[PDB]
Amino acid sequence: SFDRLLAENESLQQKINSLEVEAKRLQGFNEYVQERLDRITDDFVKMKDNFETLRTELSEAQQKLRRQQDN
Amino acid sequence: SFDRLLAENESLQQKINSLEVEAKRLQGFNEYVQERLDRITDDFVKMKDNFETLRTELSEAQQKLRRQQDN
Repeated sequence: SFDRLLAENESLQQKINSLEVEAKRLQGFNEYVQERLDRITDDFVKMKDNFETLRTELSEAQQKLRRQQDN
Repeated sequence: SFDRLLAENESLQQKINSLEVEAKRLQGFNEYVQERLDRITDDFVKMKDNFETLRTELSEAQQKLRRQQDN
């Protein structure tokens, strides 16, 4: 009577193979990336803000240093 | 006869709910993150190498500029 669900039984098992291999491996990667997703941000976003300071300063500094840079 | 597989039939369907919702959503995130994983790297790794140059230069530049910075 419930023979179609039996036909789906062999279908489920093989269909899940694509899922268990995918979702799990994914989670491992998402676990890995999450570490650097946060860690990179700080050193990145802060160093950009910190970079403009060094940039403008040095950018003018360089034009003056080419005149007298410990000379 | 194959009644146990029928018992597993109702088990498969409900077990896959946790997978289809997980793996797929994951893939969407991994698709998203992949864009920034590469994009951040360049601006990050290169700006670090570029930062040491600006750092040392300005670091000495600042000590000289406090003597004469367009004065």
